[PDB]
Amino acid sequence: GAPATVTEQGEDITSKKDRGVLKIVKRVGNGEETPMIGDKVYVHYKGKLSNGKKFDSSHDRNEPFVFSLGKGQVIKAWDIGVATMKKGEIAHLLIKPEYAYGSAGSLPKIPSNATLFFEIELLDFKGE
Ligand SMILES: COc1cc2cc(c1OC)OC[C@H](C)Cn1cc(nn1)CCCOC(=O)[C@@H]1CCCCN1C(=O)[C@H]2C1CCCCC1
Repeated sequence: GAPATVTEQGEDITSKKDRGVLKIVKRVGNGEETPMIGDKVYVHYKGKLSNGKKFDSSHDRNEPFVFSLGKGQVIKAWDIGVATMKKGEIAHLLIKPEYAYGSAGSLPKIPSNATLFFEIELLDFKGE
């Protein structure tokens, strides 16, 4: 599946080069700019536990998910991953627990030491 493909092909976009956050670009975006810390960011996403016991999709709300980048309002993997993305880009992220919910997890929704996958489409980003 797409998770395995990210294991196999994904670029390690972590600073420590610990394979914590792996990325494949599925559709290239537009322009040169990627978002800065503080930018308001609009996305569509689908997320799941790597083994598929919980699935979550902004498409089910029929509206974008919006967050301020780099403020830790989302898991670290997103702050790192969305920061690499161009407007219009769709990317797959595979995320080790250290960059998601860790040893503690987020029970009952997310177990301890969970690996997460997401598909993310960066719709837009605008200055603070
Ligand atoms: C740990 O709790 C959650 C995790 C996740 C989604 C959660 C959630 O309950 C707060 O709610 C789903 C709800 C319908 C819409 N939504 C998203 C968020 N807040 N409300 C953002 C919450 C923080 O989530 C994240 O940082 C990441 C990246 C942004 C998108 C949501 N994220 C998730 O971790 C998801 C989980 C993905 C794997 C499958 C289970 C949900």
